[PDB]
Amino acid sequence: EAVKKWVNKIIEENIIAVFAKTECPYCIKAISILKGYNLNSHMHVENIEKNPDMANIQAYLKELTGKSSVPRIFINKDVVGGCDDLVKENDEGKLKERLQKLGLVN
Ligand SMILES: [Cs+]
Ligand SMILES: [Cs+]
Ligand SMILES: [Cs+]
Ligand SMILES: [Cs+]
Ligand SMILES: [Cs+]
Ligand SMILES: [Cs+]
Ligand SMILES: [Cs+]
Repeated sequence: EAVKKWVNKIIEENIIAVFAKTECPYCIKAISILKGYNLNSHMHVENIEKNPDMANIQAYLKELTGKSSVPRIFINKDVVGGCDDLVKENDEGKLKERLQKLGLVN
C-alpha cells in the first residue's frame, strides 16, 4: 500500500513524471527531450535505484505500464512509456499535441 501510494503521489502531483535510475542513458535522453520543451517547472524525476524499495516500485510501474524498466514516463497521469515511446511521439507530432492540450507549449 505504502509504495503504491508514494508512486501515485509522484504521478498525480506532477504533470510530467519520470521514473529513472543512476547512469541511465535512455533516462538522460528522455529527460533532456522533455526539458527541451521547457517543461522543467512541471517535471519531477525520481531516481528509483537510490531507494530501498526499487523492486516494489518497478513491479508497480509494470502493473501500470506493462514494463518494469526505466525510464518510465507519465504525462498528466497518462502512460507515455519509455524513451523509445517518447521518441516516437516526438517524431510523429503526438508529444507536441499532448503538451498543447495541457497549455504547456503554445
Ligand atoms: Cs531548455
Ligand atoms: Cs522542443
Ligand atoms: Cs523540476
Ligand atoms: Cs531493502
Ligand atoms: Cs488523464
Ligand atoms: Cs518534433
Ligand atoms: Cs497556457
